[PDB]
Amino acid sequence: QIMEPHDTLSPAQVDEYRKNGFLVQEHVFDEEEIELLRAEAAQEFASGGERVTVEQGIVRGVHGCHLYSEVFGRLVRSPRLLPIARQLLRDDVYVHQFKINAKRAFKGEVWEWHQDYTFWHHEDGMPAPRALSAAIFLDEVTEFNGPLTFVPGGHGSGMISLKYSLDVETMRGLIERNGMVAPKGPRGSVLWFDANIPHSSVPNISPFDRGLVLITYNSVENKTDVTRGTRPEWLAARDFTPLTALQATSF
Amino acid sequence: QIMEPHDTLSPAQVDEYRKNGFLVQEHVFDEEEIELLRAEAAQEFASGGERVTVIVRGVHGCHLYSEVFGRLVRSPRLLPIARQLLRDDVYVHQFKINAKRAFKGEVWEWHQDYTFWHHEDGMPAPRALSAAIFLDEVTEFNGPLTFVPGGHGSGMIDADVGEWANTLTASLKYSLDVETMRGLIERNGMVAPKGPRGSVLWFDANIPHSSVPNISPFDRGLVLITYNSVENKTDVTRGTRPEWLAARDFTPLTALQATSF
Ligand SMILES: O=C(O)CCC(=O)C(=O)O
Ligand SMILES: O=C(O)CCC(=O)C(=O)O
Ligand SMILES: [Fe+3]
Ligand SMILES: [Fe+3]
Repeated sequence: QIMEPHDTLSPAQVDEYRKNGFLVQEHVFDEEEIELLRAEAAQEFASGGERVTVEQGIVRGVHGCHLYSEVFGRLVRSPRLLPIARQLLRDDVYVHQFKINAKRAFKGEVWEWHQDYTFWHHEDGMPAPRALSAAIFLDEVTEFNGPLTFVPGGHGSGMISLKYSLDVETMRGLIERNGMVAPKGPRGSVLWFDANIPHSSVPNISPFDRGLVLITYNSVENKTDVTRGTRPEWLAARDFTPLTALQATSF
Repeated sequence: QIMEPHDTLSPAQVDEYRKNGFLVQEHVFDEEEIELLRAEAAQEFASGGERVTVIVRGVHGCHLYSEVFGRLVRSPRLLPIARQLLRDDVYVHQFKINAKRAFKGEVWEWHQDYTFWHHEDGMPAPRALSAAIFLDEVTEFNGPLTFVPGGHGSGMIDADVGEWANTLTASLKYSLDVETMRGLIERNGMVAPKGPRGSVLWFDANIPHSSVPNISPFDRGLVLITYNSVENKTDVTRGTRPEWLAARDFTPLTALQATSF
């Protein structure tokens, strides 16, 4: 049995990633694959206990699933993901954080403008922004279902309801200089984005869900300092073993 | 402490490797690194017992017995390129050091490594490569590895079968005939890539190659690491060699990180 040989990004892709701070690959996973993930996500929302996050009673978010779900443990080692994380971080990699964020049809909240790295640096002791997130589209992402929205190029000046958010004025400057972009794509796409890229999102006014599986890969050299770490393991990993790719076996 | 971020080949370098079947990177390792490797090689020649072939001709399997060599094969100078060219996680199928000393050395008849690994070890496909670290400058005169460029583009070429293969004999179990070769050479030519001490020569599992005697006052030490795709792991059921010739532990390799020791 055979996995397709590892595909990596082209130089133009890598360049576009580094310059914009994000990149969309369309149609990485097929419908049946996405449906397996959606089904597993539903189980995790149902069984995740303290790892779940609610609509302030509908389970809207879950953390750490790759530690508790075999499906999600294998997803993070997928040959569609791991080789690109290695390529873009230029190292062996591990999962710093895993979360699933669902914005249900006609539901959802404003996520204020923030940089993930600010949080990881201060709360988890991540020493440099040598990390990224892969957002898997469980549903088509459109103008109207609360897409992640970024400042392109905004990762490039380093680190500027949520504990750390970016004020009116610091954001105005960024946006005046760089603009705002909400990347779109079909179900099964992957959105790669820099640990330090500012982003925000709005409620979903569409009649369709917007589920995202968000895998944060970190460089092994860039491992967090667990002595300055606050959070439990399902928020901020502590096992820095380099991930290996899944191979095609008989089961 | 910091390892330089992993360097991979440019797309022009990859294209040249896939077209020619080989590629040289100059000056990968510095002098001091090379000297560490040279001293460990001398330790392996002295202590390798049955793993040495005989001047001492070469030693096999050293990454399983030497910590220095076990680290080398995980080097961030090597591993990320092996993964990139094989499009997979990788492991070491075989590790050898071929001495070839000054004014000495022996003819290495024409062969394709994959012919051996396929028949002797049960390698299923040629999704493997070798990285040859130059312990000494490689010149026209010290018996360089020589290739038919593009000669890997037709798979194994039929070979008369001694009866454990060992690439470290003058007389090889699977050589290519003066007539099979004449045609190949006529058609594609011959190239003996050169380079400074510390360079790495990458070459395809299926590229035909050979070398001649060293006629120089200069040794031509090579550390040859054969990386195989994890998916392409050998069938240990049809394997005929000990582990120090053909690996059986297919664990994916991870890159060395910079530690305080
Ligand atoms: O799902 C969203 O729209 C925002 C999520 C986000 O940026 C985060 O979890 O850091
Ligand atoms: O060291 C040499 O000259 C050639 C070695 C070789 O091709 C092999 O060992 O398969
Ligand atoms: Fe975020
Ligand atoms: Fe050979």
